Amino acid sequence: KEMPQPKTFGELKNLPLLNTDKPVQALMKIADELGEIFKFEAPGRVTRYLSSQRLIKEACDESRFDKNLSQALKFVRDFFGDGLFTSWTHEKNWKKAHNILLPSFSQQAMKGYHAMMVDIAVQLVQKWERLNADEHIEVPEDMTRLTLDTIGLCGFNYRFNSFYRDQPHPFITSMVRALDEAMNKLQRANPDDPAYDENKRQFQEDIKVMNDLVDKIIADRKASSDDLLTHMLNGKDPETGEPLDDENIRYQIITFLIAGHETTSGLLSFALYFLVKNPHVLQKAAEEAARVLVDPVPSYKQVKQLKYVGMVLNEALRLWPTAPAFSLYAKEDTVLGGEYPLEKGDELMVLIPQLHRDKTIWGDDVEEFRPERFENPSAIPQHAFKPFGNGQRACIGQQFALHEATLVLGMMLKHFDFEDHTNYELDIKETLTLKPEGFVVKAKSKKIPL
Ligand code: HEM
Ligand SMILES: COc1ccc2nc(SCc3ncc(C)c(OC)c3C)[nH]c2c1
Repeated sequence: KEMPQPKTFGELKNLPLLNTDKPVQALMKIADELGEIFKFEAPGRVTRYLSSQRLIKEACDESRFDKNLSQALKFVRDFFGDGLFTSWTHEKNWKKAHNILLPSFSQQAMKGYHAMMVDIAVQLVQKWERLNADEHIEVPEDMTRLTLDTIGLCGFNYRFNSFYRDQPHPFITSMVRALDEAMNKLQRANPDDPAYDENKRQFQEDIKVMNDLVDKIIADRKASSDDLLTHMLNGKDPETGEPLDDENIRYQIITFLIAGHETTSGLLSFALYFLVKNPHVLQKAAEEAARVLVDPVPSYKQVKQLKYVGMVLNEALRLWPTAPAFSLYAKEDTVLGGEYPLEKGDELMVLIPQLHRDKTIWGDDVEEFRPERFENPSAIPQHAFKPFGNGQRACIGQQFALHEATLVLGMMLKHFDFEDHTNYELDIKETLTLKPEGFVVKAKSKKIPL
């Protein structure tokens, strides 16, 4: 078969389709129109967007495809370097860092982050307890305060003190600007037009703000633990026998500060969004929180007891996976789905929100928010639900994000009643990652001591 392709713009081919503030949502609409696979061409570049579990299960075969750096990721390497997220699988620094840092996400490590997660979660509950009547909550803004602080504290013993700030923290402002610019770059026909001279200048200055903070974390540690930073500076890879060098460690820190919070903020924001729009689901989740979380602060074992809350989060990730795409390349010539020949090196994009809407897997009601879908996660076929990516290049922090989200959402649901007082219309902001923009609620305290 010859694969479908969306509308073209003469010599720019499909490039102008990306000239939009919401390019993943645009791609999703193209998928609904064209089906499980389409070609996307730009001047000098081609990739193939996959949306069906039928093809994606083959894309996920690590003997045939490896992680690719999409254009997006190539632009973000400018500050992420050969950190775990933007390193090729075959770069020496990938497996070394993987091996050195995986022990920071062991069960014992997770247990040892619990207390610090609680520290930040108590700060969020308190801010909300302390609002006056009729004040409201800027949801994704507060979720970012919580998630950035949580990775700062758990990972690096560093306090961003975001709940002591009325604006976003400076690190968040430059992060968002840098991600925005990477996203806007995707559509640029002539990236070296001098019209983009200012864009590049703002980009470097934002890279600088982020690296200045990295330098401080490193200085604090040299001046003061058993956390992610301890492993970065001290662990040896059992294979090579070598530790990470200084340059790579700096890339790891920036990588973990961003990947370690942005997408978790998004998940909590989408999860609160879907709860307030599904009052019976909210009540069922609130019932579990009350039942389970009997003590003044949650225990580790208690968070693991929050099954329905877990289900809520996975259902939020099904509809709006907050890192919505990952990319693969063909390790050798190969045929996808018995119908689409690929040559070695050809690129694929997995369009995760469309995968998550495959009616052959999920049934006809794919737009409904139904956490019950996840009542037995075993039931889900392989490669049908991939919000944390694939194989050895899957999310290292999956358990950390989920533990944090589950803890926080559990506390919110124990401690407050929520009101969607504006009848908020979902508006999804893209910064490569996804998050609701302008989402606000009011929270009425249930006056349960903390
Ligand atoms: C809901 C929250 C999260 C989502 C949806 C998410 C998603 C993802 C995805 C889709 C990938 C694979 C990317 C690719 O194939 O190009 C990935 C990788 C990664 N994630 Fe996460 N992530 C989340 C939370 C976190 C957290 C909390 C951390 C850190 C504690 C983190 C650290 C990383 C790292 C370092 C990688 C690269 C791993 C490797 O290739 O060795 N993630 N993530
Ligand atoms: C058209 O090209 C695109 C567009 C949007 C995209 N969004 C993505 S999601 C890429 C991504 N995944 C996971 C994490 C943890 C992460 O850290 C901030 C990022 C930037 N890739 C894209 C590629």
